[PDB]
Amino acid sequence: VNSFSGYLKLTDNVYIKNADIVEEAKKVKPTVVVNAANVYLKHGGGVAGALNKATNNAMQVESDDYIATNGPLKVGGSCVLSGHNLAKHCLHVVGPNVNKGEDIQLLKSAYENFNQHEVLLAPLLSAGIFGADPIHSLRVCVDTVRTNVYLAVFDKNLYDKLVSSFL
Ligand SMILES: CC(C)[C@]1(CO)CCCN(c2ncnc3[nH]ccc23)C1
Repeated sequence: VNSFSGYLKLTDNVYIKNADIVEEAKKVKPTVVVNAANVYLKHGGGVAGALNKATNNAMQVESDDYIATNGPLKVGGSCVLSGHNLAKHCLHVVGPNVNKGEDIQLLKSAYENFNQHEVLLAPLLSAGIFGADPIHSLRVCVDTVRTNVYLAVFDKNLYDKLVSSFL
Protein backbone atom coordinates (compact mmCIF):
# COMPACT_ATOMS: atom_id res chain seq x y z
CA VAL A 1 0.00 0.00 0.00
CA ASN A 2 1.27 3.46 -0.97
CA SER A 3 -0.03 7.04 -0.80
CA PHE A 4 -0.96 7.58 -4.46
CA SER A 5 -4.62 8.52 -4.90
CA GLY A 6 -7.10 8.67 -7.76
CA TYR A 7 -5.18 6.79 -10.47
CA LEU A 8 -6.64 4.61 -13.19
CA LYS A 9 -5.00 1.18 -13.36
CA LEU A 10 -3.82 0.35 -16.88
CA THR A 11 -1.89 -2.82 -16.00
CA ASP A 12 -0.52 -4.73 -13.03
CA ASN A 13 2.10 -2.02 -12.42
CA VAL A 14 1.18 1.10 -14.46
CA TYR A 15 -1.25 3.74 -13.23
CA ILE A 16 -2.32 7.08 -14.73
CA LYS A 17 -3.91 10.32 -13.51
CA ASN A 18 -4.73 13.82 -14.75
CA ALA A 19 -2.48 15.82 -12.44
CA ASP A 20 0.24 18.45 -12.31
CA ILE A 21 3.35 16.45 -11.41
CA VAL A 22 4.60 19.40 -9.34
CA GLU A 23 1.47 19.52 -7.19
CA GLU A 24 1.34 15.72 -7.08
CA ALA A 25 4.97 15.50 -5.93
CA LYS A 26 4.44 18.19 -3.29
CA LYS A 27 1.45 16.30 -1.85
CA VAL A 28 2.72 12.71 -2.05
CA LYS A 29 6.44 13.38 -1.44
CA PRO A 30 7.29 10.14 -3.29
CA THR A 31 10.57 8.32 -2.98
CA VAL A 32 11.31 9.04 -6.66
CA VAL A 33 9.99 11.71 -9.01
CA VAL A 34 11.11 11.45 -12.63
CA ASN A 35 12.24 14.56 -14.48
CA ALA A 36 11.95 14.88 -18.26
CA ALA A 37 15.58 15.97 -18.49
CA ASN A 38 17.95 16.87 -21.30
CA VAL A 39 21.59 15.74 -21.44
CA TYR A 40 22.84 19.07 -20.05
CA LEU A 41 20.30 19.07 -17.21
CA LYS A 42 19.20 22.56 -18.29
CA HIS A 43 15.74 22.70 -16.74
CA GLY A 44 14.27 25.53 -18.77
CA GLY A 45 10.75 24.47 -19.69
CA GLY A 46 8.23 21.69 -19.83
CA VAL A 47 8.20 19.32 -16.88
CA ALA A 48 11.84 20.10 -16.05
CA GLY A 49 11.31 23.85 -15.94
CA ALA A 50 8.26 23.33 -13.74
CA LEU A 51 9.96 20.94 -11.30
CA ASN A 52 12.97 23.21 -11.05
CA LYS A 53 10.86 26.33 -10.39
CA ALA A 54 9.13 24.49 -7.54
CA THR A 55 12.58 23.88 -5.96
CA ASN A 56 13.39 27.62 -6.12
CA ASN A 57 16.20 26.78 -8.62
CA ALA A 58 17.97 24.40 -6.21
CA MET A 59 17.52 21.59 -8.74
CA GLN A 60 19.37 23.66 -11.36
CA VAL A 61 22.20 24.55 -8.95
CA GLU A 62 22.70 20.88 -8.06
CA SER A 63 22.46 19.88 -11.73
CA ASP A 64 25.10 22.39 -12.85
CA ASP A 65 27.53 20.93 -10.31
CA TYR A 66 26.69 17.41 -11.54
CA ILE A 67 27.44 18.36 -15.17
CA ALA A 68 30.62 20.24 -14.26
CA THR A 69 31.90 17.03 -12.63
CA ASN A 70 30.51 14.31 -14.91
CA GLY A 71 29.69 15.86 -18.28
CA PRO A 72 26.41 15.42 -20.12
CA LEU A 73 24.12 12.44 -19.85
CA LYS A 74 23.45 10.12 -22.78
CA VAL A 75 20.17 10.28 -24.66
CA GLY A 76 18.35 7.32 -23.12
CA GLY A 77 20.34 7.69 -19.89
CA SER A 78 19.66 8.98 -16.41
CA CYS A 79 21.12 10.11 -13.12
CA VAL A 80 19.79 10.14 -9.56
CA LEU A 81 19.95 13.50 -7.79
CA SER A 82 18.13 15.05 -4.85
CA GLY A 83 14.37 15.44 -4.92
CA HIS A 84 14.68 18.67 -2.90
CA ASN A 85 11.27 19.66 -1.47
CA LEU A 86 9.38 17.45 -3.95
CA ALA A 87 10.58 13.88 -3.34
CA LYS A 88 13.41 11.98 -1.71
CA HIS A 89 15.16 11.57 -5.07
CA CYS A 90 14.78 12.90 -8.59
CA LEU A 91 15.55 10.48 -11.41
CA HIS A 92 16.55 12.71 -14.34
CA VAL A 93 15.79 10.68 -17.48
CA VAL A 94 16.63 11.80 -21.01
CA GLY A 95 14.09 10.68 -23.56
CA PRO A 96 14.81 11.47 -27.20
CA ASN A 97 13.74 14.95 -28.31
CA VAL A 98 12.04 14.62 -31.71
CA ASN A 99 12.48 18.37 -32.21
CA LYS A 100 16.26 17.72 -32.16
CA GLY A 101 16.13 14.72 -34.53
CA GLU A 102 16.96 12.08 -31.91
CA ASP A 103 16.17 8.41 -32.52
CA ILE A 104 12.79 7.38 -31.10
CA GLN A 105 13.98 3.82 -30.47
CA LEU A 106 15.94 5.37 -27.59
CA LEU A 107 12.62 5.89 -25.79
CA LYS A 108 12.66 2.26 -24.67
CA SER A 109 16.18 2.68 -23.28
CA ALA A 110 15.00 5.79 -21.42
CA TYR A 111 12.11 3.91 -19.79
CA GLU A 112 14.45 1.05 -18.78
CA ASN A 113 15.95 3.42 -16.20
CA PHE A 114 12.64 3.25 -14.30
CA ASN A 115 13.23 -0.45 -13.56
CA GLN A 116 15.99 0.46 -11.08
CA HIS A 117 13.34 1.91 -8.73
CA GLU A 118 10.49 0.02 -7.10
CA VAL A 119 7.97 2.91 -7.26
CA LEU A 120 8.08 6.17 -9.25
CA LEU A 121 5.98 9.24 -9.99
CA ALA A 122 6.67 10.13 -13.61
CA PRO A 123 5.60 12.08 -16.68
CA LEU A 124 5.34 10.48 -20.09
CA LEU A 125 8.86 10.52 -21.50
CA SER A 126 9.48 12.42 -24.75
CA ALA A 127 5.94 13.89 -24.64
CA GLY A 128 5.14 17.59 -24.55
CA ILE A 129 7.95 19.79 -25.85
CA PHE A 130 10.11 16.73 -26.64
CA GLY A 131 7.89 16.18 -29.67
CA ALA A 132 6.97 12.48 -29.55
CA ASP A 133 3.49 10.96 -29.73
CA PRO A 134 2.25 10.51 -26.13
CA ILE A 135 0.12 7.48 -27.06
CA HIS A 136 3.33 5.80 -28.24
CA SER A 137 5.13 6.96 -25.09
CA LEU A 138 2.47 5.36 -22.90
CA ARG A 139 2.70 2.12 -24.93
CA VAL A 140 6.50 1.90 -24.65
CA CYS A 141 6.16 2.66 -20.94
CA VAL A 142 3.70 -0.19 -20.43
CA ASP A 143 5.83 -2.60 -22.48
CA THR A 144 9.14 -1.62 -20.79
CA VAL A 145 8.61 -0.62 -17.16
CA ARG A 146 8.09 -3.52 -14.76
CA THR A 147 8.25 -1.56 -11.50
CA ASN A 148 5.29 0.44 -10.18
CA VAL A 149 4.88 3.68 -12.12
CA TYR A 150 2.35 6.43 -11.43
CA LEU A 151 2.02 8.60 -14.55
CA ALA A 152 0.91 12.21 -14.08
CA VAL A 153 -0.59 13.78 -17.22
CA PHE A 154 -0.99 17.55 -17.04
CA ASP A 155 -3.42 18.04 -19.93
CA LYS A 156 -6.94 16.84 -19.13
CA ASN A 157 -7.81 16.52 -22.81
CA LEU A 158 -4.69 14.43 -23.40
CA TYR A 159 -5.41 12.34 -20.30
CA ASP A 160 -8.87 11.42 -21.59
CA LYS A 161 -7.47 10.58 -25.03
CA LEU A 162 -4.76 8.34 -23.54
CA VAL A 163 -7.27 6.25 -21.58
CA SER A 164 -9.90 5.94 -24.31
CA SER A 165 -7.34 4.61 -26.81
CA PHE A 166 -5.38 2.33 -24.49
CA LEU A 167 -5.14 -1.32 -25.48
C1 LIG B 1 2.64 14.96 -23.31
C2 LIG B 1 3.51 14.95 -22.02
C3 LIG B 1 5.00 14.67 -22.41
C4 LIG B 1 3.33 16.34 -21.18
C5 LIG B 1 1.92 16.35 -20.45
O1 LIG B 1 1.87 15.36 -19.42
C6 LIG B 1 3.45 17.60 -22.11
C7 LIG B 1 3.45 18.96 -21.33
C8 LIG B 1 4.46 18.99 -20.14
N1 LIG B 1 4.41 17.74 -19.33
C9 LIG B 1 3.96 17.75 -17.96
N2 LIG B 1 3.45 16.59 -17.48
C10 LIG B 1 3.00 16.49 -16.17
N3 LIG B 1 3.03 17.47 -15.28
C11 LIG B 1 3.55 18.62 -15.74
N4 LIG B 1 3.68 19.77 -14.99
C12 LIG B 1 4.24 20.77 -15.71
C13 LIG B 1 4.50 20.28 -17.01
C14 LIG B 1 4.05 18.89 -17.06
C15 LIG B 1 4.46 16.48 -20.11
